[PDB]
Amino acid sequence: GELGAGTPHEPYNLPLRGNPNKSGCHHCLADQCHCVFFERLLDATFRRLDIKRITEVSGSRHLCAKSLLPTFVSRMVRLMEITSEDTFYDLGCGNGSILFQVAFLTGARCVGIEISEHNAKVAKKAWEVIRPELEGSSGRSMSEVNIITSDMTKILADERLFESERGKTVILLSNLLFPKSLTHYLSERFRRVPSGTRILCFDDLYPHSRSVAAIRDPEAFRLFAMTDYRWQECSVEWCTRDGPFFIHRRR
Ligand SMILES: Nc1ncnc2c1ncn2[C@@H]1O[C@H](CSCC[C@H](N)C(=O)O)[C@@H](O)[C@H]1O
Ligand SMILES: [Ca+2]
Ligand SMILES: [Zn+2]
Repeated sequence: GELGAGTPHEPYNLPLRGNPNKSGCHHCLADQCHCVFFERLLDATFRRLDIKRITEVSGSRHLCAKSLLPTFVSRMVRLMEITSEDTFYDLGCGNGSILFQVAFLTGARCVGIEISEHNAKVAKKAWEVIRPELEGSSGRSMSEVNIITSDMTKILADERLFESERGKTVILLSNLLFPKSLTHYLSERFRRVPSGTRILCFDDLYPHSRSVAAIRDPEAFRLFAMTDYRWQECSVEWCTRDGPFFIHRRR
């Protein structure tokens, strides 16, 4: 039900419904969803936790931990075709909210990497509270959620990472406020992940809006199928309006 073409000229976009679906959601294509349930459960979890997310750090803009909201995640699970056989990596996982929802909706193994020691601790403690609640509410056992406290560059420096997954790999990179050197580093490293891997980014790893891009970087076009999207209105914490993001699929 997505509008547009997925090109720079006509990115894929999904207007909000005027009226809610059966589950109260204005965002999802499906008539039923879990977005409000996750909205409410996450808020109760973080409210009960004694340790709180550090959303911003004055002086270190790259540490900003504002969230992709549950409505964004429900759409992302569909757009990136996340299955139970996939492994989902949130590079910069913040409070872990994305991991918790992807695990619940897909059954995929979920790995978060976070440089903030405090927010990594928030994420780990929140998973211990929310997992039983998800499991009791749904009657299903949850997949594994592992939180790594590290600069992601130290983890990704291992060329063997991702390789055993045979492309059953989904990577989220919420890098709007990452330093350009980090996004550039990631763009080099992701050229070498296996075929089938799907990568979502906001500051584009492989800029492709200009006609000359395929002449400037033909390798990028040989290695990736590129699709442009607009995030839905009111689907990201830091902005009520829409904006661009990109999914790169390794050919
Ligand atoms: N080099 C690095 N290694 C690991 N995490 C990093 C990092 N540089 C920035 N980050 C983290 O990346 C996060 C981006 S905010 C994204 C939060 C979550 N993934 C969501 O989308 O809702 C921040 O928490 C910040 O601390
Ligand atoms: Ca490789
Ligand atoms: Zn929904």
